[PDB]
Amino acid sequence: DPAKAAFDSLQASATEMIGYAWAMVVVIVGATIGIKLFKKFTSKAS
Amino acid sequence: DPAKAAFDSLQASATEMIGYAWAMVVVIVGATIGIKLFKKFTSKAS
Amino acid sequence: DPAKAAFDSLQASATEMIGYAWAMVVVIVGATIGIKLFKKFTSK
Amino acid sequence: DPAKAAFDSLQASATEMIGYAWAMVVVIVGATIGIKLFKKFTSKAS
Amino acid sequence: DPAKAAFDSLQASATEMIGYAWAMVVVIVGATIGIKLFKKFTSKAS
Amino acid sequence: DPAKAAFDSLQASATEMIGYAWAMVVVIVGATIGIKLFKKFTSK
Amino acid sequence: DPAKAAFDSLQASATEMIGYAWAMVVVIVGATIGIKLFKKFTSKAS
Amino acid sequence: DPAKAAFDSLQASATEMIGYAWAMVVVIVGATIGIKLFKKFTSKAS
Amino acid sequence: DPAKAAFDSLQASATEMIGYAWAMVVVIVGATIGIKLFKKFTSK
Amino acid sequence: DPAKAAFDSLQASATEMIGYAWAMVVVIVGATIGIKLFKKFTSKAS
Amino acid sequence: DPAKAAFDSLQASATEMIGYAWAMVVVIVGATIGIKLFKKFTSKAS
Amino acid sequence: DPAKAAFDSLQASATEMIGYAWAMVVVIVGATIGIKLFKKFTSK
Amino acid sequence: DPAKAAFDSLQASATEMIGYAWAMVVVIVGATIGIKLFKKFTSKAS
Amino acid sequence: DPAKAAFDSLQASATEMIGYAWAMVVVIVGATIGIKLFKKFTSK
Amino acid sequence: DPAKAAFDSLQASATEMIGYAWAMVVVIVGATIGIKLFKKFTSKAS
Repeated sequence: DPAKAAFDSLQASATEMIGYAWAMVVVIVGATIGIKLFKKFTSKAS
Repeated sequence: DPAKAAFDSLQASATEMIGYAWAMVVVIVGATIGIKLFKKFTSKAS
Repeated sequence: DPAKAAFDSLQASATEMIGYAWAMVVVIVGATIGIKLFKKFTSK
Repeated sequence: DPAKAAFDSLQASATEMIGYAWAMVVVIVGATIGIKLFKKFTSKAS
Repeated sequence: DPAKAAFDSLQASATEMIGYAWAMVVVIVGATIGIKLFKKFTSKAS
Repeated sequence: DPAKAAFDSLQASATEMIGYAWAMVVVIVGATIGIKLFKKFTSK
Repeated sequence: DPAKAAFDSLQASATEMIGYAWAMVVVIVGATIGIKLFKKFTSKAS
Repeated sequence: DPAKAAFDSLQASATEMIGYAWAMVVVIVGATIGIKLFKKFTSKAS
Repeated sequence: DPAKAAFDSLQASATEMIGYAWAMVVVIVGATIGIKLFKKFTSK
Repeated sequence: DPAKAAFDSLQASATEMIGYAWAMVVVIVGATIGIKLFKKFTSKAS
Repeated sequence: DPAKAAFDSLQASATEMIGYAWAMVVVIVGATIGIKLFKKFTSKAS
Repeated sequence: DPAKAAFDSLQASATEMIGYAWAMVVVIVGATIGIKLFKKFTSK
Repeated sequence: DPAKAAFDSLQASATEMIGYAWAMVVVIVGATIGIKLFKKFTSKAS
Repeated sequence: DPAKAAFDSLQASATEMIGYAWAMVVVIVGATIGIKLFKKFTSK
Repeated sequence: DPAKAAFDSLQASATEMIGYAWAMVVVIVGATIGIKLFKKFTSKAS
């Protein structure tokens, strides 16, 4: 079944890409939450 | 009937391919709706 | 049903995330109420 | 009428999917409203 | 006229199919505009 | 008219939802006005 | 002119649909403005 | 020239159709930009 | 120009709507200024 | 060059449309800024 | 070579057309990014 | 470069608009600071 | 390899366009940040 | 992996930008806290 | 086998082209996600 092998390869590659993607989100989401909290607390203090 | 035999083989093959395709959809849609929900909830709870 | 299986997975995942969120909100709301008390005690 | 049976099957499947979908919305909308009210009341109190 | 007969049959068949198609549209559009209105009103009243 | 039937259904559904909403807003506005009174009575 | 009659029919149908649509907007826009004003006045009062 | 005659007829027919099409555009675009402006101004004045 | 005719219609319609809006804003702004005065007269 | 004349005509028409469009923007943008300033000043006064 | 001659003519013609097309792009893109910037800055300065 | 010419035009246009905007903001900020002073002088 | 030269040309052109684009962003982003800070400080002062 | 190389470049770039941002926020927050102190010292 | 030889050449050529194409993607996607992140972070830190 030429098809089975090919479909299998594509799924493998896709899984790898999702891995790299999860990494990037954490870096950006981290930064954004960081900046927000600093600004919020500072304003409440004075 | 040389045609019955042929038509049956092609349907069998098609069914196999739809199986492989459903698998790939659940990997990709999973990822997409996992990045979306992360981005939403983090912001709403911070 | 190849769809039932998928829909069930995504609900499971969602439930897990709401749990982590209910945690984060209690840490941040704590802080905010704590800045607001101390400032009050200090300024008439 | 080959067509009638086929159209009927597709509608059946569609109805089922809408069912699964309504379930998911309730879980997410519940959470979102919950977090909002907590934050609102807390701020008004002090 | 062997052609009149044929053209009439194909129009009849077409009319039947548009009936089945209108049905499916009202099920799907219903669902979509029911999820949208839920999401809007809940947020505006909370 | 296969469209008239459909448009009528969606209006009916909308009317039902606005009813449920007018309920929820009176429960929440009640709470908010009740926190604001008690805090006032307490702090000059 | 087969075309003229057909173009005429399509415009007629379109006009009818716009009518049904204007009705729906009024019901939703009414509700939204209603909820907004109630919330605004209540907050200003106390 | 049997061709001049033919080409002239087809251009005449085309011109007629563009007339009917311009009419339909002004009915539909009208409606769309009437629902948009209603939704905008009502919200901005309330 | 089948476009000039159309563009003119849409401007006419827009002008009408701005008129209705300038009305609604004076009714709502009135109310808001009226709640703010009465509350003041009542609380130091 | 049949093409040159045709390209020229299309540009001419396009320029005219941009003219009509600039007019409409001024009417709408005027209104929006107007309503905003009235609301802002009123709130600051009392 | 009767073919060299022909291929050369068609390239010449193509070059002419890309000139007319670049012109049209600068008129339309100009307008679009002029309406966008107007709408942005006016709102941010009012 | 048929693109260089175009990009240059759009930057020129943008610069002109920022100029008109820096004007409008000084007229509006003036007004806002002027309402806030007068109200203060009037109410303890 | 006719292809290699062609792919190379396209990349060269693309790089140039990105250059022109970075310039425009700086002019607009500069302005926007400027207007924001002025408004913010003024409000905090009085 | 022609994708690994690309994903790595974009993360590197992102890290650089977050650095520049943490700078800008400390300059602006400084200013805001400095306007709020001086105004207070001046008005009861 | 005169066909083996031919099929092998065409695969070789294809592989070369996918190399050139991957290169172009990393230049363009780079630029796009560099303009986006600039616009986001500047606004959130000002």
